[PDB]
Amino acid sequence: MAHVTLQSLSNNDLCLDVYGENGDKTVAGGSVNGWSCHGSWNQVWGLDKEERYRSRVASDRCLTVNADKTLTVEQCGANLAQKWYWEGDKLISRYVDGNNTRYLLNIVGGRNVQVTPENEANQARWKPTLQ
Amino acid sequence: MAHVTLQSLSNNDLCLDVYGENGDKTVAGGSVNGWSCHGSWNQVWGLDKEERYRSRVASDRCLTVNADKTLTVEQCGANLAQKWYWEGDKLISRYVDGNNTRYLLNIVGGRNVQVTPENEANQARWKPTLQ
Amino acid sequence: MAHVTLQSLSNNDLCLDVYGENGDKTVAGGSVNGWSCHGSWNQVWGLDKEERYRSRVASDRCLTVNADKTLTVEQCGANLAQKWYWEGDKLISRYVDGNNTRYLLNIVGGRNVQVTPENEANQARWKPTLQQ
Amino acid sequence: MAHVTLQSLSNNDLCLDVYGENGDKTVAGGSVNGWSCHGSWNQVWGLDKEERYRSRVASDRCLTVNADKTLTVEQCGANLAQKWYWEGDKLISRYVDGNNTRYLLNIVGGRNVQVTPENEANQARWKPTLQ
Amino acid sequence: MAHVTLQSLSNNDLCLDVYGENGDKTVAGGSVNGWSCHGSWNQVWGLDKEERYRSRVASDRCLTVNADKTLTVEQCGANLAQKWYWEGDKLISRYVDGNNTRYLLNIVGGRNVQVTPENEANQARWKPTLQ
Amino acid sequence: MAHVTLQSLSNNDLCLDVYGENGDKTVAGGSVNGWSCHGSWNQVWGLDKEERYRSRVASDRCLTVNADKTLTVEQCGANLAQKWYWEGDKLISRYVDGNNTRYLLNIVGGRNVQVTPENEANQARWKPTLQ
Amino acid sequence: MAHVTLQSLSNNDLCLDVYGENGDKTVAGGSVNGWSCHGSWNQVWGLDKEERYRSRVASDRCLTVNADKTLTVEQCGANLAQKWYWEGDKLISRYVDGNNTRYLLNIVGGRNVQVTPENEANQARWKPTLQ
Repeated sequence: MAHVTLQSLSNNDLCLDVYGENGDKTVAGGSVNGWSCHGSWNQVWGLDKEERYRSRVASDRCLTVNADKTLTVEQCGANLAQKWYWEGDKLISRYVDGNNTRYLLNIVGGRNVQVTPENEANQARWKPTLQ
Repeated sequence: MAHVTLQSLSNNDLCLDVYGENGDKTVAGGSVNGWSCHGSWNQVWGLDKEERYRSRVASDRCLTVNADKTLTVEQCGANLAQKWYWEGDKLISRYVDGNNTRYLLNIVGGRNVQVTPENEANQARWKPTLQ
Repeated sequence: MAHVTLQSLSNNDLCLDVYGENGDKTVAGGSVNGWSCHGSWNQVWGLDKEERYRSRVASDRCLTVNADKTLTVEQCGANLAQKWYWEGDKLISRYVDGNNTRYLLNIVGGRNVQVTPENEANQARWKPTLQQ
Repeated sequence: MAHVTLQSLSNNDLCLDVYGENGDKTVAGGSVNGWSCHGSWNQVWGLDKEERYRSRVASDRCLTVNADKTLTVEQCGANLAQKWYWEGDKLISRYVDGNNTRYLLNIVGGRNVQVTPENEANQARWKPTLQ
Repeated sequence: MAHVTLQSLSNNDLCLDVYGENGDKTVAGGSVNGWSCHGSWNQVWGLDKEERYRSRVASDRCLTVNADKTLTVEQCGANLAQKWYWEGDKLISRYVDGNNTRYLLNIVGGRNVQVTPENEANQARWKPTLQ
Repeated sequence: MAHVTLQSLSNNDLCLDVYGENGDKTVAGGSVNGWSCHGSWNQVWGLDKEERYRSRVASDRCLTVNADKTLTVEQCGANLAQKWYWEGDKLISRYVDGNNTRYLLNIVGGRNVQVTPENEANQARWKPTLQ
Repeated sequence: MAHVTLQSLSNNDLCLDVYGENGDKTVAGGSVNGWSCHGSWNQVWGLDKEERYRSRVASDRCLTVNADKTLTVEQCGANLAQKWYWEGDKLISRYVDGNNTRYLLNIVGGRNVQVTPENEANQARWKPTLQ
């Protein structure tokens, strides 16, 4: 499995980053957001066979769309909220809800990263860069 | 023959699942519906040379369209009600009748999966996922 | 030569079947029509190098378009009435007449199978199915 | 050579046949026309490297266009009247004359085989059939 | 170098032929025209690396367009009047008239062969035929 | 990493050149512009795996887009202002402003080289030329 | 590097030729124009890795577009006036000026060869001919 950083092409310096909770980057449920690119383990990801982006912070930590559209790392499972696919420079969630929309990895406000409905996603360009 | 789970792309966690009958998942005539994905034997399927989806629950259990459009596993024979083919993420039965329509594998409410006329099949996206 | 059943995709369970004459499935001139699929010898066919569909019921029994468009098995010869080719799931006869049309293998009601002018052949999907 | 019968696809049973003349089928200048297919040597042909159809009745007997569109077998030479090429199921002569047309092997009426101007050749389908 | 005859497809029996001068086919400046095909050396040609058609009559005898558009065999040189190329069954000279006219090998009457402006080359089909 | 000069195809003799500061071509912050091509160290560049153009003048000197679109060499980092990619003879910056504008390496008068919005870039052809 | 003559396809016998100055074909600044083709060293050329056409008359002599659009041989350098590329039978200079046009190697009357704006280049067909 190929390990990558996920760098925004919509901001001159922002990578997808596991913040964690209270200093601990390895915890299940740890927050994921944007940070300046440095390429440490908490900015490294790998796309597995089940379309999940696994973080290098620890075993069994997958990138997860939450109900309020924020991102965390969680135990890896079958839910579409953990499945991701690329179309060009767009990184798209398989998450479904009642809105009839695809949700895209997106910077919404300043440097805050979440998923955003396709028709609203103004800063949604990304590049997977081999580590 | 590749063994797959049949996971919905229209529901965040539903796989095609042999419920069985009377607690026994191996029984001829057992019911098929949807369930949280766990990838056990009663959620593993293989498409054979005759376009039948064989369940891994036991020998000679093929996914079958019933007269009322519910699904079961039955002994494998020649009927078109046991034949399936893919078009993109749609899984289509070869079953024919007088209603000028193709029937698609479709979630019809809750954890219930049946086949539904094409023009009405709104929860009908699937991904055959190798195991 | 691949041995196949010829199964309908226009009927939930129908295979091209040599009925024969008076119980004998092997006779020249025997009727061919539809039946539930079972894969026994009178439902097995082979497409030969002359584009004929040879039946397994006996030597020298080829699927034949008759003048009235019904199907029988007959001694194998050169006639276009015995020549068949595929386009997708359509099985087409090389038979010619004065009506400017191709004739397709077609279910014409119940278990009756005949050939039908292309533009009117509405139950005419088939799958040559490798014998199991 | 690939030895073939030349069977019509415009008639339920007609092959290109050396009739001959005097009952002798080997004679130069012998007539060629249509007959029910039987694959004896007077219906077997081989296309040589100079695009001539050589009959198996005897040595040096090529299929030849005459100016009145009738067909014979004649000694083999360089004339375009003896050169043939395929376009799909059409068998076309290289013969030229003042009528600015390509001539196609064709059943003119009944069982009468000649060559015919392309725009008039309505029974001109053939299958070169391996012996 | 493939030795060929150059047979017309516009005439039922005509090959490009070195007439010579007074019975001698090998003479420099010898006339070139058409004849019935027999494939002797004065009808055999080979296309060389400089796009010249060399006659098999004798060494250093190239098919040459003259200013008056007649054909001869001459010593081999660099002039475009000795260069030839095929487009389909057309055999085209690289000769420049200053007109932007392409001159095609063409039968101009009886057994006379010359090159002719493309727009009016009415008998200019050829087949290079392996010997 | 292949080492190249970046020679303009929009000016008869201009190469991308580190001017440096006070004759010192090695300084961080040194200006980059155009000069006649000579291929000394301050005209040699290498594209690295992070898509940065590293100058040969000294270690850790990457070609950098500034906020006013002028070019310098700076310490190498992760910022898009230092990332470049080719499309034919165009060398495109990943630098982001608000406008969705792509900025191209472009001559903007005399020997002045900067990045210019794609629609305006009239002298933006370049050839990466092996040393 | 393949040694070629550059022969016109727009004139029946013209090759690109180093005239030199005063009988010396070797001198820097020597004139280049058209001549009957003979393939001596002053008509032999080689396209190098920098897209320069080097002449065989002497070392370090490249075909050079001058400001007045005449051609000479000069010491080999980086200028686009010495760079050449092929598009079909067109030999195109990389020379740029005020006019937004490509300049093509072109016969401009008699044996005068120059570069001409593409739109007006009507004797500009060439064949690089292996020696």
